Amino acid sequence: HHPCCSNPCQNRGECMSTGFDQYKCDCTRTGFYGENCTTPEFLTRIKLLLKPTPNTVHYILTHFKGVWNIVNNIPFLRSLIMKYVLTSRSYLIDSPPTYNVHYGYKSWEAFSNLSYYTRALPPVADDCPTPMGVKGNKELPDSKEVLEKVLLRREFIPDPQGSNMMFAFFAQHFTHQFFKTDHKRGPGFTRGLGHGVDLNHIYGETLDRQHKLRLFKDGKLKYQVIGGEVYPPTVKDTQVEMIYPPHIPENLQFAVGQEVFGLVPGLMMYATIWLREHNRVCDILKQEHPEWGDEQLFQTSRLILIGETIKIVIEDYVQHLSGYHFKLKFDPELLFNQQFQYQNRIASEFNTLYHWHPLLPDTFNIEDQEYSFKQFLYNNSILLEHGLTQFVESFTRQIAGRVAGGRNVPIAVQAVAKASIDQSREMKYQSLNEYRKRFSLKPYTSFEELTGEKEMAAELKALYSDIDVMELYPALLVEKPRPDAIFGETMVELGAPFSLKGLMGNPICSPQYWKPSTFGGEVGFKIINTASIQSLICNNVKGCPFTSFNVQ
Amino acid sequence: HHPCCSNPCQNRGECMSTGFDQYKCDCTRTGFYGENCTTPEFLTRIKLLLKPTPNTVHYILTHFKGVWNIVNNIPFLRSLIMKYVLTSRSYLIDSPPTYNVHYGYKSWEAFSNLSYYTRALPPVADDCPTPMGVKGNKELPDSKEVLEKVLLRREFIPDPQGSNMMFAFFAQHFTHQFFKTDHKRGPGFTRGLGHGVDLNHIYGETLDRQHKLRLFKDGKLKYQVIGGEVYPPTVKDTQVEMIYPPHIPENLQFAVGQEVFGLVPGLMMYATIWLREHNRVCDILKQEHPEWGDEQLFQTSRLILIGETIKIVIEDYVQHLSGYHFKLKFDPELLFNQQFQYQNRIASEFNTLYHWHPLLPDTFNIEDQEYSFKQFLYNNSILLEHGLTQFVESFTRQIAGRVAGGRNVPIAVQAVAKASIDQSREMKYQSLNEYRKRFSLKPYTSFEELTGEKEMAAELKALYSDIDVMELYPALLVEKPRPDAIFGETMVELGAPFSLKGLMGNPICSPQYWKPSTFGGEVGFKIINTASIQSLICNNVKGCPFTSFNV
Ligand code: COH
Ligand code: COH
Ligand SMILES: *[C@@H]1O[C@H](CO)[C@@H](O[C@@H]2O[C@H](CO)[C@@H](O[C@H]3O[C@H](CO)[C@@H](O)[C@H](O)[C@@H]3O)[C@H](O)[C@H]2NC(C)=O)[C@H](O)[C@H]1NC(C)=O
Ligand SMILES: *[C@@H]1O[C@H](CO)[C@@H](O[C@@H]2O[C@H](CO)[C@@H](O)[C@H](O)[C@H]2NC(C)=O)[C@H](O)[C@H]1NC(C)=O
Ligand SMILES: *[C@@H]1O[C@H](CO)[C@@H](O[C@@H]2O[C@H](CO)[C@@H](O)[C@H](O)[C@H]2NC(C)=O)[C@H](O)[C@H]1NC(C)=O
Ligand SMILES: *[C@@H]1O[C@H](CO)[C@@H](O[C@@H]2O[C@H](CO)[C@@H](O)[C@H](O)[C@H]2NC(C)=O)[C@H](O)[C@H]1NC(C)=O
Ligand SMILES: CCCCC/C=C\C/C=C\C/C=C\C/C=C\CCCC(=O)O
Ligand SMILES: CCCCC/C=C\C/C=C\C/C=C\C/C=C\CCCC(=O)O
Ligand SMILES: CCCCCCCCO[C@@H]1O[C@H](CO)[C@@H](O)[C@H](O)[C@H]1O
Ligand SMILES: CCCCCCCCO[C@@H]1O[C@H](CO)[C@@H](O)[C@H](O)[C@H]1O
Ligand SMILES: *[C@@H]1O[C@H](CO)[C@@H](O)[C@H](O)[C@H]1NC(C)=O
Ligand SMILES: *[C@@H]1O[C@H](CO)[C@@H](O)[C@H](O)[C@H]1NC(C)=O
Repeated sequence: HHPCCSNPCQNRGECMSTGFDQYKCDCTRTGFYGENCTTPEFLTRIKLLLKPTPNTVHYILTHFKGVWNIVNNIPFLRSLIMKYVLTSRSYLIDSPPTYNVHYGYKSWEAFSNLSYYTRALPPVADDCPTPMGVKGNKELPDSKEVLEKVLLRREFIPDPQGSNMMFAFFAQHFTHQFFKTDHKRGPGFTRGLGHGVDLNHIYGETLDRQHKLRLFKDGKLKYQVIGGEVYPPTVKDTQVEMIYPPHIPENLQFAVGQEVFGLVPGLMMYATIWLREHNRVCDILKQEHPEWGDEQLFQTSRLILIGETIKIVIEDYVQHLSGYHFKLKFDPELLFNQQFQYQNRIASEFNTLYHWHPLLPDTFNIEDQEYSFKQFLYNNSILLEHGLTQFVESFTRQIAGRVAGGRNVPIAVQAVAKASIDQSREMKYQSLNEYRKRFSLKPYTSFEELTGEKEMAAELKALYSDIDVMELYPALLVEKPRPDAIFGETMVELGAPFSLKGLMGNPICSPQYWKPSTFGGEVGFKIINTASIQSLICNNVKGCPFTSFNVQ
Repeated sequence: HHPCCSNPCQNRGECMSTGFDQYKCDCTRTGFYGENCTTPEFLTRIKLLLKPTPNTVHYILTHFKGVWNIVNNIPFLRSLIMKYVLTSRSYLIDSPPTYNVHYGYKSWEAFSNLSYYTRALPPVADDCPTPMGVKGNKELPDSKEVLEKVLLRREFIPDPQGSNMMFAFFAQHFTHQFFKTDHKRGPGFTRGLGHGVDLNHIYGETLDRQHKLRLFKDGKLKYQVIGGEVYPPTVKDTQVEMIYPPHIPENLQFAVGQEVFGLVPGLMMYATIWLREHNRVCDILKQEHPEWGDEQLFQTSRLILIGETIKIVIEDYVQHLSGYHFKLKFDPELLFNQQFQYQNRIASEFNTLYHWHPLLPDTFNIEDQEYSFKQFLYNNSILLEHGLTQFVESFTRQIAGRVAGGRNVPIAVQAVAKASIDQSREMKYQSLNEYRKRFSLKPYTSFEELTGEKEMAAELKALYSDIDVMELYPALLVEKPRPDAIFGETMVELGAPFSLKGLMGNPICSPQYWKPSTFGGEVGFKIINTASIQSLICNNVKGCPFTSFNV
């Protein structure tokens, strides 16, 4: 078997076989040396002694509200702290990207082929004696057993951070522009070739789909008006392919950028909101530029909405998730004197960690109604019946589920949760502890340390035998949460660097793009730099209902 | 018409229409302000006070041979100077890229669509009163007249830098991996979706083609043996599509990564050499790694060859072009403490400026023969008859033409030269002087200043009227060359930033790739770092004939 199977090289050293039974570690720029890159250099030793843990930093950021109130209201300090936040999480992602499901060594095929998700850790070699390399049993535990024992919801566990359904559906809508698994090829392949925030879930992945969705007047997207309300156009009107069961009425077959968004009214709510936002921005730009044609109006509005998206994601969405008292800031300028690569490749593991199915409630409560999963799926008539105003009001008030802490995956989606485990295995993912080390975290030394409790930890000990072969996906959903938090440490520490790269790596954040003229002038630039989840709803939903990512 | 037609915004300021009859300039980060971004900020004044011109910097680098000999022998000083060379040429290229032939404004379509060549300057708007904007006549001079008066060769003008046929064919072979115009779509579109040094001209652009070219044993590429000599396989053997005239016999239809390389025997020479290089590196890696399979051997060899290519291009090719006494260095580590984007998009203007057809001789002289263009083209039996060793020996001694200085485009390729002008106009290229300012060069104030002589200048004045509507491409071929040099100022100052971006922008130059393990360990890494035009030939050509890009 491959001599690197045991993952002998530490501290980001790279393993290479040098014969049938021998390996060499490449310790270049790791700050360590010796056979396994475990002997620290002098400066590294001092740097390690001075580095606070993620849990300590989290503590500081979630306490001393008095201090953060001063910091937030002093622009120079806020920018300084945000610059720290951005740069500290930056160095953790390979960019240009390296490994993928088929390549555990760097290659031009892995670099150049955009159809792959990239990989933060190489796959376990095909000939390793155990699924995780050399540790553990010949087989991993039955995925159904892991699922039922420690993942499935017994009783609904609410998010103590107060995340609502506006948040849950934003997460699903937003991420599905870049997590678009090519099931025809396999779980390691993506259909989102833009690899980030390109708003293809609104505009379509291909030029052909985009043009079918456009009005070709005033830069606008096609639409219909049902009972005086603007909705996306239909499949029949556009010839835009969507996924719908055969029994869905023609006018309820809405066509949008992402083919799967007819799946739930929660996604269609946001699809409709963003469609309206695009056309509203078109109106503004037409007023500013009566001399512009349809093509420039369309393209400029798209860039503006990309900006709006990144703004909202950082300052509202991530802000909410973080629980920080410090106010995070979207400001591309903070990186202009820093070293940063304006590019991104979506990581398979980023997709995996983002399977936040515990967010889902047992029922979807709109107005006076409480809809089951069966009633809610593929049912746009619910959206039209209640209207967007009621949707916002109800979703803002409805609590979402806790993601970490265990046993909160709704039974309705048990198959999807099982698929996350099975596909992790197909893609030959390394263990939880290997991923912890890859992101500068201390490996867990017991199952009890992972969960912070006794019962689930005992089930996992009996299932897996060794903490060193515990798997990433199930660990993220059973991990002990931060105090009164939605997530454990591992979720935040892997998630945040991937998120940063996807957000700040966008071309619009680069110096040659981050200029008023890029966005049709100061008016267009202002739309971006003042966007909020509240202004989004206020501008595009009748009655301007209050909204938030938290129930409060 | 478009209010930006006159290109009012100076110093990298962006023009935007604000109503039918009005514009506004965006002066963000240009170091200037005011309506047209022409009022310098204080620090900019001090910068513009100290900054030497490209001409004086060239002088310094091409004189004081004694001082440079000392400098070249102190690694720290050599590193420091090479770092300056790299970083000064950096800020000039938009990366991530911006404009293209269809987009005079930034758009997601322009950013995300890799089928386009990008544009260093946006196209002139479709409704502008004159081809260049507002200046000059309603029509540009007949391109046939421009070609005949100032471009076409009378007497052959040899390159005073002593560039040879090894250099001319290397230039053609190397650049045709990233200049691959998609004629089906138009001159502003490319088939080279990797946009740089990916060696698709050896391995194929698509995975299907690569797989047809590969042996699937020992990481190797398919080949044939003719008279004990290794050549590329046939179209018949591989099912790899190539461009050949119908009369070319099956045995002479060589299959290589780039579809057009069978059309010129000098291109097939390098295709053969590099194919041999790949299989040689496979042999070396296989004895370093007896445990490795075909796939890893192949992929690692490709990466090594990409590194060899960049090494040779900087240290032999650009070195020769530059005429510098300073020894240029390929060292990715020089940028590790610098702000630099490891990405590239091929610019249409880079393609345009690389149309060095004055380089081509009147005849191709191999051994005792002198082949006309008609005899040379599509004729790979010449390669087989003479052999690679003779090709190298002959091409090493045969001198190429001077590119700048005017009147040196061989008659045989007059239609291609005319196409370069016509396609520049089709793509709505801005003027020579607009491009000069874009690259921090002073505009030319007269045709005489451009050419450094009287006769061609007078012809161009009669054809164009105003120096400010002179076109970029013909200007590069008629421009006053540097003293005893192959090129003038505009060629170098536009060419060098596009070049170093394509070379250093490659992912293998990034910190996570630039490590011995990426290349199979220290042996594979050393192959890259010791590669030269001479070693390429010596390792792969019977007899190890002597070679270089000069003489
Ligand atoms: C962000 C949290 C989140 C939520 C709230 C959510 C809500 C729901 C939901 C109820 C509204 C249902 C019925 C499903 C059902 C599915 N989910 Co999500 N999912 C979520 C995160 C994800 C992610 C991330 C993926 C991977 C997408 C991919 O790779 O295509 C996913 C994959 C899936 C897939 C298979 C991928 C595909 O074919 O596109 C199904 C089916 N699911 N999910
Ligand atoms: C770098 C120097 C160089 C040399 C030595 C060279 C040598 C030769 C040569 C003799 C061996 C012949 C017969 C040709 C003939 C041609 N060249 Co060049 N070419 C060169 C640089 C280029 C470049 C660059 C292009 C554009 C390639 C593209 O865009 O596909 C080109 C394009 C062409 C075309 C396509 C026509 C068009 O409209 O662009 C023809 C035909 N030619 N060339
Ligand atoms: C990016 O990587 C993908 C995975 O390798 C690749 O898809 C694969 O493409 C190859 C070659 O095009 C297909 O193999 C085919 O080749 C011959 C036909 O003569 C047969 O042996 C096979 O049956 C098959 O038809 C693979 O099927 C395919 N693999 C998949 C879909 O998983 C993409 O082509 C790569 N993309 C780019 C741009 O290179
Ligand atoms: C580098 O790692 C290797 C293999 O992981 C180490 O070898 C192990 O050493 C430990 C001692 O703590 C033993 O428990 C194992 O039996 C060894 N495993 C194998 C397969 O050799 C090696 O000692 C490490 N090298 C250094 C210099 O620390
Ligand atoms: C900015 O540039 C514009 C256009 O080049 C200048 O306006 C022109 O100036 C010339 C000479 O002064 C006039 O003859 C034209 O009538 C103007 N053309 C126009 C307005 O389209 C303008 O002077 C420059 N502005 C500044 C502040 O220097
Ligand atoms: C990049 O741009 C080109 C030019 O617009 C696109 O090619 C066009 O695609 C449309 C719609 O599918 C076709 O009707 C035309 O035949 C194409 N025009 C051509 C060939 O010039 C191309 O699809 C774009 N690439 C991507 C990935 O969207
Ligand atoms: C570095 C960029 C912003 C800094 C973020 C700082 C702290 C983040 C705090 C909590 C984030 C929690 C989980 C992250 C998981 C996915 C990221 C979601 C955002 C996205 O889908 O993109
Ligand atoms: C497209 C990516 C590939 C990069 C292209 C590589 C080489 C092109 C070579 C030369 C371009 C034309 C003129 C500049 C040449 C010599 C001047 C010295 C350059 C320097 O002192 O720096
Ligand atoms: C409720 C959703 C399906 C559950 C599948 C039952 C599998 C048995 O799982 C058991 O569940 C018990 C109750 O939570 C736990 O106390 C045990 O530790 C666990 O083994
Ligand atoms: C020795 C020829 C040098 C060219 C000097 C400029 C005059 C060119 O004259 C033109 O030359 C073309 C190519 O020969 C011909 O196709 C044209 O018919 C001819 O008019
Ligand atoms: C869809 O929603 C409507 C109300 O809008 C409801 O009457 C119906 O039961 C739902 N359809 C299904 C199949 O559950
Ligand atoms: C091709 O070259 C050979 C010399 O090897 C010569 O005999 C033949 O005439 C050439 N063919 C053409 C069409 O010029």
